[PDB]
Amino acid sequence: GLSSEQQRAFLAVTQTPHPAHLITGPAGTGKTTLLYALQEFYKGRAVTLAPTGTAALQARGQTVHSFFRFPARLLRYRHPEDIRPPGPHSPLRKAIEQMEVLILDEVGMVRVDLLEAMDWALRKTRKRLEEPFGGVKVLLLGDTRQLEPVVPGGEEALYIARTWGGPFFFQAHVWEEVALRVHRLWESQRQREDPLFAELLKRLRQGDPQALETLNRAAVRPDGGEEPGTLILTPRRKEADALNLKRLEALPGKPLEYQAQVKGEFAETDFPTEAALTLKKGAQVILLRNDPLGEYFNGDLGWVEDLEAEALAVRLKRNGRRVVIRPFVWEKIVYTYDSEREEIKPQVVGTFRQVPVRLAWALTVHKAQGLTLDKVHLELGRGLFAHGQLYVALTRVRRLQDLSLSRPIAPTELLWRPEVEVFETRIQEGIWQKSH
DNA sequence: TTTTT
Ligand SMILES: Nc1ncnc2c1ncn2[C@@H]1O[C@H](COP(=O)(O)OP(=O)(O)O)[C@@H](O)[C@H]1O
Ligand code: VO4
Ligand SMILES: [Mg+2]
Repeated sequence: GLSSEQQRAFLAVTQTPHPAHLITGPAGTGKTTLLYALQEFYKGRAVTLAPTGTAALQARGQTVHSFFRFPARLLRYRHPEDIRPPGPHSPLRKAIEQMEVLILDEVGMVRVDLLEAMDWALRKTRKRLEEPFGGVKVLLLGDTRQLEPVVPGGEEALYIARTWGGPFFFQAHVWEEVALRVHRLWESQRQREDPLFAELLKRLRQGDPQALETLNRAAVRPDGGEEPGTLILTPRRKEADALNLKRLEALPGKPLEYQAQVKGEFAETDFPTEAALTLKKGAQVILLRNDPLGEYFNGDLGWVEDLEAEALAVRLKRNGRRVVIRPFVWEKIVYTYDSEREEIKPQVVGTFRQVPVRLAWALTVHKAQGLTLDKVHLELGRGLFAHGQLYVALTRVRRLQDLSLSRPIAPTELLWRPEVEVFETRIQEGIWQKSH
């Protein structure tokens, strides 16, 4: 059963014809758990999406990209080359046409161009350009104090700035057409049996510098990452590799190497996994691509069972089922700027073919947002770089005894986005309306 | 530098 404030948000969302709602609150307040109640109330009529694979599985839906078949690149505003409606007799078109409610968890990580593309895709497929999201009622859930959207730094960043003025979902132009009603949750549920830890996280969210000093004294334990049953989180992918390789070549099985084929321009900075990736039987892994046959998805955690030339078997954590993994192809897209028409054109400059698997004793903080973890050791590596990164790493566990840091954290390490301050200030009035 | 395919 839901809590009291969860039930108020349940009724305030399902008892009103209003088409746009946001349920927001600190990490672990029960937003995705109330999302489960919304899925039972709506079940056939609702589609549930999340921006990342891990969040999508945590919300028991799929990624936004996978549902609308969006390409994994910048979705220019209302651009036909990027937002293509489904076929005349496709299962997607009937899904979009029959759909009545769109639930979107972890909306804080949804970049503005992704949200505007959903708006346009729903309008175009339902043949209602007049109405935002094509008449679909959208239920948004997330926290803007958690991880900001991912914005690579090419002309992709300049376009987003020019078109919307920022990468956040609340900067979409559709909010000039609808008022977003805001429901707020406050009471901790993940940390409900450790109120002092919950109070600490509340103060850390407010930016308290003395809260950070109390955390540095209580939680800095360098060897925390070697205690059993501990998931390690890091800011960067390659820092996770160095940590996973330590636990990997400590396993008894025979190692097998999967060598990627790189074509054209594809820097190893952009590799989703290592070009020389070594696995062992029993290694803990996370899957990086969706199965066309639907047996596994991006974000699936599991353990290697068999290793052969270009095919490995993985036992999944999600359902205890055994799936077979084969190499996928990744495209590397860059954006060039025409001076004459003054437009950006995407272009493929390289490919990367490899088994879609990473070792998963250590993960990036981005792959952890939304998870409730039993034990977390945060390895800071070469520092934090994303707004909301530290706060997400700290709030995955239930009790402070389940958390440890590799080194103390300085106040000057902390990132604050001014657009998030402006947003979270106006939302306490209960409404978000983008003017002009 | 993190994500999506
Ligand atoms: N009303 C509730 N009663 C008991 N446990 C709850 C309740 N709401 C949430 N939880 C638990 O708290 C943990 C984190 O909650 P979650 O739904 O992930 O919150 P959020 O989405 O805000 O992070 C989950 O493991 C869930 O089981
Ligand atoms: O509010 V969270 O589902 O990122 O813990
Ligand atoms: Mg959640």
